Amino acid sequence: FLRGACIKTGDRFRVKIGYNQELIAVFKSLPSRHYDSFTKTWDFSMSDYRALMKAVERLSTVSLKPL
Repeated sequence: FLRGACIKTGDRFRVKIGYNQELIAVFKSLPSRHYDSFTKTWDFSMSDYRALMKAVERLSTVSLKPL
């Protein structure tokens, strides 16, 4: 099951799938974190990449494709 949201962009719209509680907790632990409230997307410095991937490997409810 997935919960997501439609995001209006002019006369088009995007469909964005939401995060979960665990993941957001990881996100807020990272010093370079940025949330885009328009796109509903989190981004980070590459300086936080290894830390993110390391925290997520410990979460049984999240799996992320490495860049």
